[PDB]
Amino acid sequence: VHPITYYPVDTQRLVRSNAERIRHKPYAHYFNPDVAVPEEVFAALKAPLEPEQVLGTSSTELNRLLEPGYLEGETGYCGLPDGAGYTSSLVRFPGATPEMFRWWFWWHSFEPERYSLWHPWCHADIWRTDPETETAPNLTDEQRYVGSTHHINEYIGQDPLDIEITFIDPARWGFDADGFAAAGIGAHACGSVLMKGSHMRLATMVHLARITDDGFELRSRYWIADRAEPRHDPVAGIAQLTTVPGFSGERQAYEQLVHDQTEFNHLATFLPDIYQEFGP
Amino acid sequence: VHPITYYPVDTQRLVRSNAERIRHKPYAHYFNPDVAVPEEVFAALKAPLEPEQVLGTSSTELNRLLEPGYLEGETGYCGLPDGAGYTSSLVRFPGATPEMFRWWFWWHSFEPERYSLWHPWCHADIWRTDPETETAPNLTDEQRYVGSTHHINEYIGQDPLDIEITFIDPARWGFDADGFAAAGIGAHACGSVLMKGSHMRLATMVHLARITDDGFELRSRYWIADRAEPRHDPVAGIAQLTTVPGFSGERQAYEQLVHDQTEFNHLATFLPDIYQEFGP
Ligand SMILES: [Mg+2]
Ligand SMILES: [Mg+2]
Repeated sequence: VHPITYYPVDTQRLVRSNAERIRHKPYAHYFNPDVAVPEEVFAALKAPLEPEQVLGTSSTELNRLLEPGYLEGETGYCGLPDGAGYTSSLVRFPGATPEMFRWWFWWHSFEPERYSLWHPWCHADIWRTDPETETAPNLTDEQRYVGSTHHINEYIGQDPLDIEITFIDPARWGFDADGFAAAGIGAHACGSVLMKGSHMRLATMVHLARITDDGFELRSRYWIADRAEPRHDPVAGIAQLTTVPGFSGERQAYEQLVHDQTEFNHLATFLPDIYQEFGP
Repeated sequence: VHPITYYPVDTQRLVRSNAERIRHKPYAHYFNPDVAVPEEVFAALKAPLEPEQVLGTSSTELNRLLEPGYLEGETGYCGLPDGAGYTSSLVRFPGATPEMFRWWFWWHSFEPERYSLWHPWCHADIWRTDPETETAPNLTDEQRYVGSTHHINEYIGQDPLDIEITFIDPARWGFDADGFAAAGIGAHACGSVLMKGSHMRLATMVHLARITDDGFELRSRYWIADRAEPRHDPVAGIAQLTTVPGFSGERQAYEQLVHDQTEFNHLATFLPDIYQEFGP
Protein backbone atom coordinates (compact mmCIF):
# COMPACT_ATOMS: atom_id res chain seq x y z
CA VAL A 1 0.00 0.00 0.00
CA HIS A 2 0.88 3.68 -0.53
CA PRO A 3 0.05 6.88 1.44
CA ILE A 4 -2.23 9.51 -0.15
CA THR A 5 -0.20 12.45 -1.60
CA TYR A 6 -2.96 14.99 -2.22
CA TYR A 7 -5.11 16.65 0.45
CA PRO A 8 -7.45 19.42 -0.69
CA VAL A 9 -6.98 22.42 1.60
CA ASP A 10 -10.55 22.53 3.02
CA THR A 11 -10.02 18.92 4.03
CA GLN A 12 -6.83 19.75 5.87
CA ARG A 13 -9.03 21.89 8.16
CA LEU A 14 -11.85 19.34 8.52
CA VAL A 15 -9.63 16.48 9.64
CA ARG A 16 -8.37 18.58 12.56
CA SER A 17 -11.96 19.60 13.43
CA ASN A 18 -12.95 15.92 13.43
CA ALA A 19 -9.96 14.82 15.48
CA GLU A 20 -10.89 17.39 18.13
CA ARG A 21 -14.68 16.88 18.31
CA ILE A 22 -14.20 13.14 18.80
CA ARG A 23 -11.72 13.37 21.72
CA HIS A 24 -14.01 11.96 24.41
CA LYS A 25 -16.20 9.57 22.43
CA PRO A 26 -15.47 5.93 23.41
CA TYR A 27 -14.71 4.83 19.84
CA ALA A 28 -12.21 7.74 19.47
CA HIS A 29 -9.19 5.44 19.54
CA TYR A 30 -10.26 4.31 16.08
CA PHE A 31 -9.71 7.79 14.66
CA ASN A 32 -6.67 7.42 12.38
CA PRO A 33 -6.01 10.27 9.89
CA ASP A 34 -3.59 7.99 7.99
CA VAL A 35 -5.00 7.04 4.58
CA ALA A 36 -3.60 4.83 1.80
CA VAL A 37 -4.49 2.88 -1.33
CA PRO A 38 -3.18 -0.52 -2.42
CA GLU A 39 -0.53 -1.01 -5.09
CA GLU A 40 -2.95 -3.10 -7.11
CA VAL A 41 -5.22 -0.21 -8.04
CA PHE A 42 -2.62 2.35 -9.09
CA ALA A 43 -3.11 1.75 -12.82
CA ALA A 44 -6.79 2.68 -12.27
CA LEU A 45 -5.70 6.05 -10.88
CA LYS A 46 -3.62 6.94 -13.97
CA ALA A 47 -5.91 6.26 -16.99
CA PRO A 48 -9.66 6.00 -17.60
CA LEU A 49 -11.55 2.78 -18.33
CA GLU A 50 -12.35 1.92 -21.94
CA PRO A 51 -16.08 2.16 -22.88
CA GLU A 52 -16.49 -1.63 -23.19
CA GLN A 53 -15.28 -1.94 -19.60
CA VAL A 54 -18.33 0.00 -18.34
CA LEU A 55 -21.14 -1.96 -16.63
CA GLY A 56 -24.67 -0.86 -17.58
CA THR A 57 -27.77 -0.44 -15.35
CA SER A 58 -30.21 -2.91 -16.94
CA SER A 59 -30.98 -5.97 -14.81
CA THR A 60 -29.05 -8.04 -17.36
CA GLU A 61 -25.94 -5.92 -16.74
CA LEU A 62 -26.43 -5.46 -12.97
CA ASN A 63 -26.87 -9.17 -12.34
CA ARG A 64 -23.54 -9.76 -14.02
CA LEU A 65 -22.17 -8.79 -10.62
CA LEU A 66 -23.32 -12.17 -9.31
CA GLU A 67 -21.13 -14.24 -11.63
CA PRO A 68 -18.11 -15.87 -10.00
CA GLY A 69 -14.70 -14.38 -10.74
CA TYR A 70 -14.39 -10.83 -11.94
CA LEU A 71 -15.61 -8.56 -14.69
CA GLU A 72 -13.68 -6.24 -16.99
CA GLY A 73 -12.65 -3.05 -15.15
CA GLU A 74 -13.40 -4.00 -11.52
CA THR A 75 -11.61 -0.79 -10.53
CA GLY A 76 -11.50 2.47 -12.49
CA TYR A 77 -13.36 5.53 -13.72
CA CYS A 78 -14.34 7.21 -16.97
CA GLY A 79 -16.46 9.94 -18.49
CA LEU A 80 -19.66 8.90 -20.24
CA PRO A 81 -21.25 10.45 -23.39
CA ASP A 82 -23.89 12.46 -21.53
CA GLY A 83 -21.28 14.46 -19.72
CA ALA A 84 -22.10 11.89 -17.01
CA GLY A 85 -19.55 9.57 -15.38
CA TYR A 86 -18.79 6.11 -14.09
CA THR A 87 -16.79 4.65 -11.21
CA SER A 88 -16.02 1.04 -10.32
CA SER A 89 -14.06 0.19 -7.21
CA LEU A 90 -13.00 -3.10 -5.64
CA VAL A 91 -11.80 -2.98 -2.01
CA ARG A 92 -10.73 -6.04 0.06
CA PHE A 93 -11.83 -6.51 3.67
CA PRO A 94 -9.56 -9.30 4.97
CA GLY A 95 -10.56 -10.72 8.36
CA ALA A 96 -14.02 -9.19 8.22
CA THR A 97 -17.47 -10.68 7.44
CA PRO A 98 -20.44 -9.36 5.45
CA GLU A 99 -22.40 -9.11 8.72
CA MET A 100 -19.84 -6.59 9.96
CA PHE A 101 -20.56 -4.57 6.81
CA ARG A 102 -24.33 -4.76 7.45
CA TRP A 103 -23.77 -3.76 11.04
CA TRP A 104 -21.52 -0.91 10.05
CA PHE A 105 -23.94 0.68 7.63
CA TRP A 106 -26.58 1.49 10.24
CA TRP A 107 -24.24 1.88 13.25
CA HIS A 108 -22.21 4.77 11.82
CA SER A 109 -25.20 6.81 10.70
CA PHE A 110 -26.59 8.04 14.03
CA GLU A 111 -23.49 9.96 15.29
CA PRO A 112 -21.45 12.33 13.08
CA GLU A 113 -18.27 11.45 15.03
CA ARG A 114 -18.80 7.78 14.10
CA TYR A 115 -19.08 8.78 10.45
CA SER A 116 -15.80 10.71 10.70
CA LEU A 117 -13.96 7.48 11.55
CA TRP A 118 -14.68 6.31 8.03
CA HIS A 119 -13.01 9.22 6.27
CA PRO A 120 -11.42 11.58 8.84
CA TRP A 121 -10.61 14.06 6.07
CA CYS A 122 -13.87 14.26 4.13
CA HIS A 123 -16.82 13.36 6.39
CA ALA A 124 -18.25 16.38 8.15
CA ASP A 125 -21.85 15.51 8.99
CA ILE A 126 -24.58 12.87 9.02
CA TRP A 127 -28.13 12.59 10.42
CA ARG A 128 -31.35 10.60 9.91
CA THR A 129 -34.98 11.60 10.52
CA ASP A 130 -35.47 8.31 12.34
CA PRO A 131 -33.12 8.28 15.37
CA GLU A 132 -35.47 5.70 16.93
CA THR A 133 -34.26 3.00 14.51
CA GLU A 134 -30.90 2.77 16.31
CA THR A 135 -32.53 1.15 19.35
CA ALA A 136 -35.86 -0.32 18.14
CA PRO A 137 -36.33 -4.06 18.79
CA ASN A 138 -36.23 -7.13 16.49
CA LEU A 139 -34.91 -5.33 13.38
CA THR A 140 -32.17 -7.10 11.40
CA ASP A 141 -29.06 -5.13 10.49
CA GLU A 142 -30.45 -4.57 6.96
CA GLN A 143 -33.76 -3.24 8.27
CA ARG A 144 -31.90 -0.48 10.14
CA TYR A 145 -30.55 1.24 7.03
CA VAL A 146 -32.41 -0.23 4.03
CA GLY A 147 -35.31 2.14 3.43
CA SER A 148 -33.68 4.91 5.42
CA THR A 149 -32.20 8.22 4.26
CA HIS A 150 -28.84 9.60 5.42
CA HIS A 151 -28.48 13.35 5.17
CA ILE A 152 -24.77 13.83 4.66
CA ASN A 153 -22.29 16.64 4.43
CA GLU A 154 -18.93 15.60 3.00
CA TYR A 155 -16.16 16.51 0.58
CA ILE A 156 -15.94 14.54 -2.66
CA GLY A 157 -13.40 16.83 -4.22
CA GLN A 158 -12.47 20.38 -3.25
CA ASP A 159 -15.86 21.53 -1.93
CA PRO A 160 -18.36 20.29 0.66
CA LEU A 161 -21.60 18.80 -0.70
CA ASP A 162 -24.97 18.36 0.98
CA ILE A 163 -26.32 15.06 -0.21
CA GLU A 164 -29.18 12.69 0.62
CA ILE A 165 -28.58 8.96 0.26
CA THR A 166 -31.63 6.66 0.33
CA PHE A 167 -30.98 2.91 0.52
CA ILE A 168 -33.16 0.43 -1.33
CA ASP A 169 -33.97 -3.24 -1.70
CA PRO A 170 -31.74 -4.16 -4.67
CA ALA A 171 -34.64 -6.14 -6.17
CA ARG A 172 -36.26 -2.77 -6.84
CA TRP A 173 -33.67 -2.33 -9.64
CA GLY A 174 -34.09 -5.83 -10.99
CA PHE A 175 -31.23 -7.42 -9.04
CA ASP A 176 -31.70 -11.18 -8.65
CA ALA A 177 -31.72 -10.59 -4.88
CA ASP A 178 -32.68 -14.21 -4.13
CA GLY A 179 -29.59 -15.33 -5.98
CA PHE A 180 -27.41 -13.27 -3.62
CA ALA A 181 -26.73 -16.22 -1.27
CA ALA A 182 -25.59 -18.61 -3.98
CA ALA A 183 -23.37 -15.93 -5.49
CA GLY A 184 -21.65 -15.45 -2.14
CA ILE A 185 -23.00 -11.92 -1.77
CA GLY A 186 -23.85 -11.43 1.90
CA ALA A 187 -24.29 -7.70 2.37
CA HIS A 188 -25.44 -4.84 0.14
CA ALA A 189 -25.80 -1.10 0.29
CA CYS A 190 -27.51 0.33 -2.78
CA GLY A 191 -29.37 3.54 -3.46
CA SER A 192 -29.74 7.00 -4.93
CA VAL A 193 -27.54 9.94 -3.96
CA LEU A 194 -29.35 13.26 -4.43
CA MET A 195 -28.26 16.87 -3.90
CA LYS A 196 -29.89 18.42 -0.80
CA GLY A 197 -31.45 21.37 -2.55
CA SER A 198 -32.44 20.65 -6.12
CA HIS A 199 -32.67 16.87 -5.66
CA MET A 200 -30.54 16.45 -8.76
CA ARG A 201 -28.99 12.97 -9.02
CA LEU A 202 -25.33 12.86 -8.13
CA ALA A 203 -25.15 9.09 -8.32
CA THR A 204 -26.85 5.78 -8.65
CA MET A 205 -24.81 3.74 -6.17
CA VAL A 206 -24.17 0.01 -5.65
CA HIS A 207 -22.11 -1.73 -2.92
CA LEU A 208 -21.94 -5.55 -2.90
CA ALA A 209 -20.04 -7.52 -0.28
CA ARG A 210 -18.91 -10.86 -1.75
CA ILE A 211 -17.39 -13.49 0.54
CA THR A 212 -13.69 -14.36 0.06
CA ASP A 213 -11.31 -16.81 1.76
CA ASP A 214 -9.75 -14.01 3.83
CA GLY A 215 -12.98 -12.18 4.54
CA PHE A 216 -14.90 -10.31 1.87
CA GLU A 217 -14.37 -8.00 -1.09
CA LEU A 218 -16.48 -4.89 -1.71
CA ARG A 219 -17.52 -4.41 -5.32
CA SER A 220 -18.89 -0.89 -5.83
CA ARG A 221 -20.42 0.88 -8.85
CA TYR A 222 -21.43 4.52 -9.32
CA TRP A 223 -23.20 5.98 -12.32
CA ILE A 224 -22.55 9.66 -11.81
CA ALA A 225 -25.03 12.42 -12.69
CA ASP A 226 -27.25 9.97 -14.54
CA ARG A 227 -30.77 10.72 -15.71
CA ALA A 228 -32.79 8.26 -13.62
CA GLU A 229 -32.88 5.63 -10.89
CA PRO A 230 -32.60 2.22 -12.60
CA ARG A 231 -35.97 0.86 -13.74
CA HIS A 232 -37.61 4.28 -13.23
CA ASP A 233 -38.33 7.51 -15.09
CA PRO A 234 -36.52 10.79 -14.49
CA VAL A 235 -38.30 12.87 -11.82
CA ALA A 236 -40.44 15.55 -13.53
CA GLY A 237 -39.09 19.06 -13.11
CA ILE A 238 -35.64 17.98 -11.88
CA ALA A 239 -32.80 18.72 -14.29
CA GLN A 240 -29.86 16.39 -14.89
CA LEU A 241 -26.69 17.34 -13.02
CA THR A 242 -24.86 17.42 -16.33
CA THR A 243 -26.75 20.65 -17.04
CA VAL A 244 -24.96 22.52 -14.22
CA PRO A 245 -22.66 25.07 -15.97
CA GLY A 246 -19.34 23.99 -14.40
CA PHE A 247 -20.02 20.33 -13.59
CA SER A 248 -17.81 17.59 -15.09
CA GLY A 249 -19.05 14.00 -14.92
CA GLU A 250 -15.63 12.72 -15.88
CA ARG A 251 -13.84 14.62 -13.09
CA GLN A 252 -16.51 13.81 -10.51
CA ALA A 253 -16.07 10.14 -11.45
CA TYR A 254 -12.36 10.46 -10.82
CA GLU A 255 -12.99 12.08 -7.43
CA GLN A 256 -15.46 9.27 -6.66
CA LEU A 257 -12.83 6.65 -7.49
CA VAL A 258 -10.26 8.29 -5.26
CA HIS A 259 -12.83 8.86 -2.51
CA ASP A 260 -14.20 5.31 -2.56
CA GLN A 261 -10.81 3.65 -2.43
CA THR A 262 -9.68 5.99 0.39
CA GLU A 263 -12.95 5.57 2.44
CA PHE A 264 -13.35 1.83 2.23
CA ASN A 265 -9.65 0.80 2.46
CA HIS A 266 -9.60 2.85 5.62
CA LEU A 267 -12.76 1.25 7.03
CA ALA A 268 -11.19 -2.14 6.33
CA THR A 269 -8.33 -1.42 8.73
CA PHE A 270 -10.56 -1.20 11.82
CA LEU A 271 -13.95 -2.66 10.87
CA PRO A 272 -13.45 -6.12 12.42
CA ASP A 273 -12.18 -4.48 15.62
CA ILE A 274 -14.79 -1.75 16.09
CA TYR A 275 -17.38 -4.47 15.42
CA GLN A 276 -16.02 -6.75 18.15
CA GLU A 277 -15.96 -3.76 20.51
CA PHE A 278 -19.25 -2.01 19.66
CA GLY A 279 -21.41 -4.62 17.88
CA PRO A 280 -23.30 -7.75 19.03
CA VAL B 1 9.73 8.08 -1.38
CA HIS B 2 6.03 7.61 -2.17
CA PRO B 3 4.27 7.49 -5.54
CA ILE B 4 1.79 10.22 -6.46
CA THR B 5 -1.71 8.96 -5.74
CA TYR B 6 -3.59 11.72 -7.59
CA TYR B 7 -3.61 12.52 -11.30
CA PRO B 8 -6.06 15.15 -12.64
CA VAL B 9 -7.98 13.72 -15.59
CA ASP B 10 -6.52 16.10 -18.20
CA THR B 11 -2.98 15.13 -17.13
CA GLN B 12 -3.79 11.45 -17.75
CA ARG B 13 -4.42 12.47 -21.40
CA LEU B 14 -1.32 14.66 -21.56
CA VAL B 15 1.08 12.04 -20.28
CA ARG B 16 -0.03 9.66 -23.06
CA SER B 17 0.28 12.30 -25.81
CA ASN B 18 3.65 13.31 -24.34
CA ALA B 19 4.86 9.67 -24.47
CA GLU B 20 3.72 9.36 -28.10
CA ARG B 21 5.47 12.42 -29.44
CA ILE B 22 8.78 11.85 -27.64
CA ARG B 23 9.01 8.28 -28.97
CA HIS B 24 11.64 8.88 -31.49
CA LYS B 25 13.77 11.70 -30.04
CA PRO B 26 17.35 10.73 -29.03
CA TYR B 27 16.49 11.46 -25.36
CA ALA B 28 13.24 9.43 -25.38
CA HIS B 29 14.69 6.89 -22.94
CA TYR B 30 14.62 9.59 -20.20
CA PHE B 31 10.84 9.85 -20.48
CA ASN B 32 9.46 8.06 -17.39
CA PRO B 33 5.96 8.78 -16.07
CA ASP B 34 6.69 7.36 -12.58
CA VAL B 35 6.51 10.28 -10.15
CA ALA B 36 6.97 10.25 -6.37
CA VAL B 37 7.55 12.46 -3.34
CA PRO B 38 9.87 11.87 -0.36
CA GLU B 39 8.60 10.86 3.06
CA GLU B 40 10.19 13.95 4.57
CA VAL B 41 7.68 16.37 3.03
CA PHE B 42 4.45 14.51 3.76
CA ALA B 43 3.89 16.70 6.79
CA ALA B 44 3.89 19.67 4.46
CA LEU B 45 1.22 18.11 2.20
CA LYS B 46 -1.16 17.77 5.16
CA ALA B 47 -1.34 21.21 6.79
CA PRO B 48 -0.24 24.80 5.99
CA LEU B 49 2.67 26.88 7.35
CA GLU B 50 1.84 29.50 9.96
CA PRO B 51 2.54 33.11 8.88
CA GLU B 52 5.67 33.32 11.00
CA GLN B 53 7.11 30.67 8.69
CA VAL B 54 6.61 32.83 5.60
CA LEU B 55 9.58 34.62 4.07
CA GLY B 56 9.11 38.15 2.72
CA THR B 57 10.34 39.77 -0.48
CA SER B 58 12.24 42.66 1.10
CA SER B 59 15.88 42.35 0.01
CA THR B 60 16.60 41.87 3.72
CA GLU B 61 14.22 38.90 3.79
CA LEU B 62 15.36 37.41 0.47
CA ASN B 63 18.98 37.53 1.57
CA ARG B 64 18.22 35.34 4.59
CA LEU B 65 18.22 32.59 1.97
CA LEU B 66 22.01 32.92 1.91
CA GLU B 67 22.40 32.14 5.60
CA PRO B 68 23.99 28.84 6.53
CA GLY B 69 21.62 26.10 7.64
CA TYR B 70 17.89 26.22 7.12
CA LEU B 71 15.09 28.68 7.76
CA GLU B 72 11.74 27.71 9.27
CA GLY B 73 9.29 26.07 6.87
CA GLU B 74 11.71 25.35 4.03
CA THR B 75 8.87 23.27 2.56
CA GLY B 76 5.19 24.16 2.71
CA TYR B 77 2.31 26.31 1.51
CA CYS B 78 -0.23 28.71 2.92
CA GLY B 79 -2.71 31.38 2.06
CA LEU B 80 -1.69 34.97 2.63
CA PRO B 81 -4.02 37.64 4.07
CA ASP B 82 -4.73 39.61 0.84
CA GLY B 83 -5.97 36.53 -1.07
CA ALA B 84 -2.41 35.79 -2.19
CA GLY B 85 -0.53 32.53 -1.75
CA TYR B 86 2.86 31.26 -0.64
CA THR B 87 4.90 28.18 -1.53
CA SER B 88 8.28 27.12 -0.27
CA SER B 89 9.94 23.92 -1.36
CA LEU B 90 13.22 22.07 -0.77
CA VAL B 91 14.25 19.29 -3.18
CA ARG B 92 17.43 17.24 -2.98
CA PHE B 93 19.64 16.61 -5.99
CA PRO B 94 22.16 13.87 -4.98
CA GLY B 95 25.08 13.36 -7.36
CA ALA B 96 24.15 16.56 -9.22
CA THR B 97 26.08 19.88 -9.44
CA PRO B 98 24.73 23.45 -9.76
CA GLU B 99 26.35 23.55 -13.22
CA MET B 100 23.97 20.80 -14.40
CA PHE B 101 21.11 22.99 -13.20
CA ARG B 102 22.37 26.05 -15.12
CA TRP B 103 22.72 23.79 -18.17
CA TRP B 104 19.29 22.24 -17.81
CA PHE B 105 17.45 25.55 -17.56
CA TRP B 106 18.43 26.54 -21.05
CA TRP B 107 18.71 23.14 -22.76
CA HIS B 108 15.13 22.06 -21.94
CA SER B 109 13.60 25.24 -23.26
CA PHE B 110 14.25 24.69 -26.97
CA GLU B 111 11.99 21.71 -27.69
CA PRO B 112 8.58 20.91 -26.16
CA GLU B 113 9.62 17.25 -25.80
CA ARG B 114 12.64 18.10 -23.64
CA TYR B 115 10.28 20.03 -21.39
CA SER B 116 7.92 17.05 -21.14
CA LEU B 117 10.78 15.03 -19.61
CA TRP B 118 10.67 17.25 -16.57
CA HIS B 119 7.04 16.57 -15.65
CA PRO B 120 5.55 14.08 -18.10
CA TRP B 121 1.98 14.60 -16.81
CA CYS B 122 1.83 18.39 -16.67
CA HIS B 123 4.16 19.97 -19.30
CA ALA B 124 2.33 20.47 -22.61
CA ASP B 125 4.33 23.12 -24.47
CA ILE B 126 7.21 25.57 -24.35
CA TRP B 127 8.53 28.10 -26.87
CA ARG B 128 11.09 30.96 -26.91
CA THR B 129 11.54 33.47 -29.72
CA ASP B 130 15.34 33.25 -29.82
CA PRO B 131 16.20 29.82 -31.25
CA GLU B 132 19.71 31.01 -32.16
CA THR B 133 20.58 31.24 -28.45
CA GLU B 134 20.66 27.45 -28.26
CA THR B 135 23.51 27.15 -30.75
CA ALA B 136 25.31 30.49 -30.54
CA PRO B 137 28.98 29.76 -29.88
CA ASN B 138 30.73 30.90 -26.68
CA LEU B 139 27.74 31.70 -24.41
CA THR B 140 27.73 30.76 -20.73
CA ASP B 141 24.92 28.52 -19.54
CA GLU B 142 23.38 31.49 -17.75
CA GLN B 143 23.56 33.63 -20.90
CA ARG B 144 21.41 31.05 -22.64
CA TYR B 145 18.38 31.59 -20.36
CA VAL B 146 18.79 34.64 -18.12
CA GLY B 147 16.83 37.50 -19.68
CA SER B 148 14.98 35.07 -21.91
CA THR B 149 11.24 34.55 -21.87
CA HIS B 150 9.75 31.05 -21.80
CA HIS B 151 6.19 30.84 -23.10
CA ILE B 152 4.73 27.84 -21.35
CA ASN B 153 1.53 25.83 -21.49
CA GLU B 154 1.19 23.53 -18.47
CA TYR B 155 -1.09 22.17 -15.74
CA ILE B 156 -0.61 23.42 -12.19
CA GLY B 157 -3.79 21.81 -10.99
CA GLN B 158 -6.77 20.82 -13.10
CA ASP B 159 -6.61 23.24 -16.00
CA PRO B 160 -3.97 24.21 -18.53
CA LEU B 161 -2.20 27.53 -17.90
CA ASP B 162 -0.61 29.73 -20.49
CA ILE B 163 2.19 31.56 -18.66
CA GLU B 164 5.37 33.53 -19.52
CA ILE B 165 8.48 33.20 -17.38
CA THR B 166 11.19 35.85 -17.77
CA PHE B 167 14.42 35.08 -15.88
CA ILE B 168 16.28 37.85 -14.14
CA ASP B 169 19.63 38.31 -12.52
CA PRO B 170 19.00 37.97 -8.80
CA ALA B 171 20.89 41.26 -8.12
CA ARG B 172 17.93 43.03 -9.77
CA TRP B 173 15.83 42.08 -6.71
CA GLY B 174 18.36 43.09 -4.04
CA PHE B 175 20.02 39.70 -3.67
CA ASP B 176 23.57 40.08 -2.44
CA ALA B 177 24.98 38.56 -5.65
CA ASP B 178 28.51 39.02 -4.28
CA GLY B 179 27.60 36.68 -1.44
CA PHE B 180 26.34 33.72 -3.53
CA ALA B 181 29.72 31.98 -3.87
CA ALA B 182 30.33 31.99 -0.14
CA ALA B 183 26.78 30.91 0.68
CA GLY B 184 27.29 27.87 -1.54
CA ILE B 185 24.79 29.04 -4.15
CA GLY B 186 26.15 27.94 -7.53
CA ALA B 187 22.99 28.28 -9.62
CA HIS B 188 19.79 30.32 -9.73
CA ALA B 189 16.54 30.45 -11.73
CA CYS B 190 14.55 33.46 -10.61
CA GLY B 191 11.90 35.46 -12.36
CA SER B 192 8.40 36.78 -12.79
CA VAL B 193 5.62 34.35 -13.85
CA LEU B 194 2.95 36.23 -15.84
CA MET B 195 -0.33 35.11 -17.46
CA LYS B 196 -0.23 35.00 -21.25
CA GLY B 197 -2.89 37.51 -22.13
CA SER B 198 -3.62 39.71 -19.16
CA HIS B 199 0.05 39.80 -18.08
CA MET B 200 -1.32 39.34 -14.58
CA ARG B 201 1.23 38.13 -12.03
CA LEU B 202 0.85 34.46 -11.19
CA ALA B 203 4.06 34.26 -9.15
CA THR B 204 7.24 35.87 -8.01
CA MET B 205 9.59 32.91 -8.35
CA VAL B 206 12.92 32.11 -6.69
CA HIS B 207 15.00 28.93 -7.29
CA LEU B 208 18.42 28.68 -5.61
CA ALA B 209 20.80 25.73 -5.91
CA ARG B 210 22.94 25.45 -2.78
CA ILE B 211 25.88 23.05 -2.79
CA THR B 212 25.54 20.11 -0.36
CA ASP B 213 27.99 17.36 0.31
CA ASP B 214 25.91 14.82 -1.62
CA GLY B 215 25.27 17.13 -4.59
CA PHE B 216 23.05 20.20 -4.30
CA GLU B 217 19.76 21.16 -2.66
CA LEU B 218 17.18 23.25 -4.47
CA ARG B 219 15.42 25.89 -2.36
CA SER B 220 12.33 27.38 -3.88
CA ARG B 221 10.02 30.25 -3.05
CA TYR B 222 6.87 31.42 -4.77
CA TRP B 223 4.79 34.45 -3.85
CA ILE B 224 1.53 33.71 -5.66
CA ALA B 225 -0.74 36.48 -6.99
CA ASP B 226 1.58 39.09 -5.47
CA ARG B 227 1.22 42.73 -6.43
CA ALA B 228 4.59 43.50 -8.03
CA GLU B 229 8.07 42.30 -8.89
CA PRO B 230 10.37 42.83 -5.86
CA ARG B 231 12.13 46.21 -5.77
CA HIS B 232 9.59 47.47 -8.34
CA ASP B 233 6.25 49.24 -8.75
CA PRO B 234 3.02 47.48 -9.81
CA VAL B 235 2.37 48.01 -13.51
CA ALA B 236 -0.47 50.49 -13.97
CA GLY B 237 -3.42 48.89 -15.72
CA ILE B 238 -2.95 45.31 -14.54
CA ALA B 239 -5.23 43.86 -11.86
CA GLN B 240 -3.87 41.65 -9.09
CA LEU B 241 -4.68 37.99 -9.78
CA THR B 242 -6.62 37.98 -6.49
CA THR B 243 -9.35 40.06 -8.20
CA VAL B 244 -10.35 37.29 -10.61
CA PRO B 245 -13.51 35.53 -9.39
CA GLY B 246 -12.84 31.95 -8.31
CA PHE B 247 -9.12 32.35 -7.77
CA SER B 248 -7.90 31.03 -4.46
CA GLY B 249 -4.39 32.17 -3.58
CA GLU B 250 -4.40 29.46 -0.94
CA ARG B 251 -5.43 26.67 -3.30
CA GLN B 252 -2.96 27.79 -5.94
CA ALA B 253 -0.18 27.71 -3.36
CA TYR B 254 -1.01 24.08 -2.52
CA GLU B 255 -1.03 23.12 -6.22
CA GLN B 256 2.28 24.92 -6.64
CA LEU B 257 3.78 22.91 -3.77
CA VAL B 258 2.62 19.52 -5.08
CA HIS B 259 3.79 20.65 -8.51
CA ASP B 260 7.28 21.81 -7.41
CA GLN B 261 7.91 18.62 -5.43
CA THR B 262 6.80 16.39 -8.30
CA GLU B 263 8.73 18.30 -10.96
CA PHE B 264 12.07 18.78 -9.30
CA ASN B 265 12.20 15.42 -7.52
CA HIS B 266 11.57 13.99 -10.99
CA LEU B 267 14.28 16.12 -12.54
CA ALA B 268 16.65 14.93 -9.77
CA THR B 269 16.19 11.29 -10.79
CA PHE B 270 17.82 11.84 -14.19
CA LEU B 271 19.61 15.22 -14.37
CA PRO B 272 23.20 13.90 -13.89
CA ASP B 273 22.64 11.23 -16.59
CA ILE B 274 21.12 13.43 -19.32
CA TYR B 275 23.75 16.17 -18.65
CA GLN B 276 26.46 13.57 -19.20
CA GLU B 277 24.71 12.47 -22.37
CA PHE B 278 23.52 15.77 -23.91
CA GLY B 279 25.59 18.43 -22.16
CA PRO B 280 29.23 19.43 -22.79
MG1 LIG C 1 -19.37 8.20 1.12
MG1 LIG D 1 6.06 23.23 -14.11
